[PDB]
Amino acid sequence: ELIKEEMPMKVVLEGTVNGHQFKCTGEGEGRPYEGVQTMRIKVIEGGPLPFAFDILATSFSRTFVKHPKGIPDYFKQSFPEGFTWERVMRFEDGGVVTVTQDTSLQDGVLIYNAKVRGVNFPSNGPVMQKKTKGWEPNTEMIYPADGGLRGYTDMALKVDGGGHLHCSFVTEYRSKKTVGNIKMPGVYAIDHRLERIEESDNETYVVQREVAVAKYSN
Amino acid sequence: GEELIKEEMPMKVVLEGTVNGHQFKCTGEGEGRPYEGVQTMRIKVIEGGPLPFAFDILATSFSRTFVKHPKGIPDYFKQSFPEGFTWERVMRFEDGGVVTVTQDTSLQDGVLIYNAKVRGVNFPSNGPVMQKKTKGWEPNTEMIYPADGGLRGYTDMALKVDGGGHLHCSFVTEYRSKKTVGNIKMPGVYAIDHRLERIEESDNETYVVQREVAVAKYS
Repeated sequence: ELIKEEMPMKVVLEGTVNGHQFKCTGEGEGRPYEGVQTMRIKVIEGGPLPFAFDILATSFSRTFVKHPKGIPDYFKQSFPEGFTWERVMRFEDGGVVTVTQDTSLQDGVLIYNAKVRGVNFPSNGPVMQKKTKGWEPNTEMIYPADGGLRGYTDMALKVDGGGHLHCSFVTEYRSKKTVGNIKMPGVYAIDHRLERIEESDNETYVVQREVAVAKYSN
Repeated sequence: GEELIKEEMPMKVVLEGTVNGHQFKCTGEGEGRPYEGVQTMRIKVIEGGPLPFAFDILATSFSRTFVKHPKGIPDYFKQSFPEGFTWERVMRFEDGGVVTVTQDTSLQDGVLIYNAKVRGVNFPSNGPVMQKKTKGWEPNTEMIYPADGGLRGYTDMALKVDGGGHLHCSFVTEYRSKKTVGNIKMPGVYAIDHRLERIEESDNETYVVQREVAVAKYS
């Protein structure tokens, strides 16, 4: 109900990848009930990144998922308190990313605060060499748990040449709402497509749009 | 498949890896009762011992063939023979430690052959694991979901710490049959109660004996 038909965001993401420190800010808007959102991102410190921005792209938004009538919306129900998500991204080439994020709501604005630690990226890998060309459309599996959701996607990062780099994404979503009932969903699936709209100054500025739609699985 | 899994089976295991850049190799021999859900492993750290970390984070990577399945729950694991199955796991500790695991289970001349590669990273130097202040895992429940011909396993584990605390760890496991031709009867959602217990250790944990009880039930 505090999640309006049109909602704006402000995001701050910081971390280390291999040893390289950076800080990013974003502002954006979208239609949480239609499942669309756009983000304007700046690398404000440590830019240009000596690695593909694609490994950060997925860490800038699950409030903006179109849920059919019959699938309860864990994300939208989490307000005003919001929810946290924790992710491990396991790259086939040996790279690992750990992500901690806080989603909150302040004065009608969604506030995202993400911390990121990447380690063991092959210095010769496509990521550290910036030879990546975006993520494939994909589907995330959602499994309920004691006061939370578990998220699984086998993701494919496109490489120069037309190869893919395999990466398992696995996420813990947890409401910060501890009192009052959330209606829990069963298992379902979220088709998500993230597309880069625009980049400049060696990827220190990026515009991206995500379209996400929930569906019945089993 | 289920015919090749006898009421007693032995196993042999190689486990190799790196934790926070420290390299090691472990071998194991053991045996168990797959339909009763009991198994025992005698493990040796044969290279890079004593480990500058708690064996407990490796313990859990040394066996789902040995899970007591009631008649009504199809046993994905026993059905996967003689090809056997692979499992892939992420263990995230609340204190930042992360372990990535790849394992190959195969059957050779009536012996189960385990091969595991382990990659630990971001264990805090001052944390209970790197400080070897752990006292084994709590009994816990794994949720099993079917996923496109494989299974996904989710446990929220608790590693006991010196002084009565716990270090909390999420486990995600992708299990995948190497049986590509032939049909496997897929289970629905179910649960596995699993208790891993250290029986015996010596020589600064370069020799460890552990037993696991694992029993499937409806969810």
